[PDB]
Amino acid sequence: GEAPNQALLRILKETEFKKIKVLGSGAFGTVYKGLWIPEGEKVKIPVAIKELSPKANKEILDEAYVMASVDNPHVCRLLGICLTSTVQLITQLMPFGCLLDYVREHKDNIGSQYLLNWCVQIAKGMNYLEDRRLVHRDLAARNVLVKTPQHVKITDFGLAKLLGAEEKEYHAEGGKVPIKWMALESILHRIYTHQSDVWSYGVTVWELMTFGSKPYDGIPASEISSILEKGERLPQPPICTIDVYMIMVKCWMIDADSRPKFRELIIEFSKMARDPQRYLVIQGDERMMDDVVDADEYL
Ligand SMILES: Cc1cc2cc(n1)-c1cnn(C)c1OCCC[C@@H](C)CN1/C(=N/C2=O)Nc2ccc(CN3CCN(C)CC3)cc21
Ligand SMILES: [Cl-]
Repeated sequence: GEAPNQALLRILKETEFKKIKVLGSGAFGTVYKGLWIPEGEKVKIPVAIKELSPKANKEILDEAYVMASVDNPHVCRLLGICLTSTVQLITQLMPFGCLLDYVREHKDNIGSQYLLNWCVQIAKGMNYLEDRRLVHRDLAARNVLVKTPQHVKITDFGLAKLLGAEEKEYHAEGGKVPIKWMALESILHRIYTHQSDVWSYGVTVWELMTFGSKPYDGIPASEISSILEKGERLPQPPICTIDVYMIMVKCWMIDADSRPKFRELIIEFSKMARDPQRYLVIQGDERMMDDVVDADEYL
């Protein structure tokens, strides 16, 4: 049926690391900044170190499995794991943080060119996950990280599921789920596909085009299903021409097969990125150590 996953899982010694400071803490757990210094290789690699009990070790290992199986410039790659008391996920340090916080903080300095390139890059990442038969199930602006303002990558595979065999849906059970980003069929029937990731892509783009507004702000999660059933959608962001908003609305069709595919999202946003100010109208757009090696260059 499917192909052998010959990915390599790299077990990193704790002595090869230097935790430097806490970057973030919350529901996921704790993320740290640090430096990885492999073996006697004269190299220092900036890394993010993530900790989430046997349940915690199981779930972080499921995440390590997925991240070790992806290799794409717009997906965060696993560097390895450290087998301490609690299992640590070691990944590439993304120095500018999550894109949600980035657009909120740099609102008045984000031009149409960046907004549309980010849409292209996120869609490339998602189309790659689709190539690997991976449904993310948690695409959102908080889960896109900023390597540089010109280069973003999808992260957080804690909900990601590998469609096997010839299966097309992933039928989930209970568990906390981000209601305001999920397709209507996911809310109602807990069915997840690449096309339900497309819906979340549309909410993510809306997050970017509003400079980090909260979807359905004020509405609790339990009415989302009924609001969506009435035909109500997120509103048109002020900077968005009808060309861009129409793309988002198509991501929110009831019929999942009517939504655009990620490879078509790449094409459309890529055409719009060639003439950004024809598609987004933003005020003032036109005026907007020695041995360190980035993980993307340590192969
Ligand atoms: C490959 C990779 C890299 C990284 C994380 C993950 N994966 C990952 C995977 N699953 N999950 C849940 C993950 O964590 C995401 C949640 C926290 C994150 C924003 C922290 N964070 C960070 N994360 C990673 O590098 N880099 C950061 C650089 C700077 C700052 C300072 N703030 C910036 C914005 N404002 C608020 C000022 C303060 C915070 C940073
Ligand atoms: Cl939510």
